[PDB]
Amino acid sequence: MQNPQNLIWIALEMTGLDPDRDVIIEMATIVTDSDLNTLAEGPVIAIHQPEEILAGMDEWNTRQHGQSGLTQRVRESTVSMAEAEAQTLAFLEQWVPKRSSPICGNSICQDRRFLYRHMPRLEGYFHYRNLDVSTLKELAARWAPQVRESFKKGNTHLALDDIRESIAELRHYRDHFIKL
Amino acid sequence: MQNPQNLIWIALEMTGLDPDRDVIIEMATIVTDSDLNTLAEGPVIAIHQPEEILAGMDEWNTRQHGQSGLTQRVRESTVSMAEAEAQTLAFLEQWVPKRSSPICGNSICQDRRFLYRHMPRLEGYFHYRNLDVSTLKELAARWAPQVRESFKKTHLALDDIRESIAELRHYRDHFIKL
Ligand SMILES: [Mn+2]
Ligand SMILES: [Mn+2]
Repeated sequence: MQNPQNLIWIALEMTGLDPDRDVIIEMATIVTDSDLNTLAEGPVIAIHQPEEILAGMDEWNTRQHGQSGLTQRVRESTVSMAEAEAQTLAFLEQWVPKRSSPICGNSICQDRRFLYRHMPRLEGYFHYRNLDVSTLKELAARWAPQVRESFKKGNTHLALDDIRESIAELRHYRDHFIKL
Repeated sequence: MQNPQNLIWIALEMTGLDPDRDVIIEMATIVTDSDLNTLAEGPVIAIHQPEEILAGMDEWNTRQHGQSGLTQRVRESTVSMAEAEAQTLAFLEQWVPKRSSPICGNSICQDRRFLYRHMPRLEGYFHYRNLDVSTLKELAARWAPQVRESFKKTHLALDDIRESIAELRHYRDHFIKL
């Protein structure tokens, strides 16, 4: 079912924003076709981390991951960083060839930095380009502000809804900002 | 002549693809207004590096920076990474206030990562947004292949940035609905 024009959408949670200090603790993927129709929803994986890494989180991250239950999911998880990378790759290979899809979503430069450091095989599976919806948001803010303000950002508390809202944002810009 | 809506376009050359293990060897900038009209071209700067760093480049970078003349320019340069950062900031400060402009160009996540490691004062001068022309390039390839062929695309740094601006102008005129 591989297709070189299918898009890989990703969402990550981390202990913090610095790849040298921090690690990935949750990952999720969705594969769409070129026209943003969902083909398959990938595994949502809580990645195990030892207690000292969990205690090393700052105040905002200890509170947010604690209150969301992710911290307890991470503590209980029996899936290592490398195993989660392999689990995600096994899913994506059924749908997208290697080096075909850019990383798609929002704030994905930060995602690429974390994948490069902690999941280099998955990072290398993407095309080197980023498909970041926020480029369209920035251009719309300048050239068509009404399109940016008419986007209704739904709930993104959980990982698949988070990705789906990024797909919906791009879909919004295709319907109202892109000439076709 | 500062304007918070002006755009900083940047293009770097590096010794390799790893922002943490490799280094910057060339930089250039151009400032446009928010409607992509060029206001000023910044300095094009070859950044000195020790010979072992040049000798250590992989096969692709050894050939490409060799035949472009950059390898010789890096050897002959007396401008350090920090001096090149300061020269570029002195140009940009005349045109854009701090934190106002996104980083603008093709696949500029790569450039921002190198700046963050090697020229953090300059990296910090940008807004946190990335304006990535190659996001539109990929979208146009899949949704409007005719628009990607309409644009005819340069080893000189300022030519490279001019072509990134012209590529965005092409999408604004033939891909985006205003
Ligand atoms: Mn924002
Ligand atoms: Mn091209």
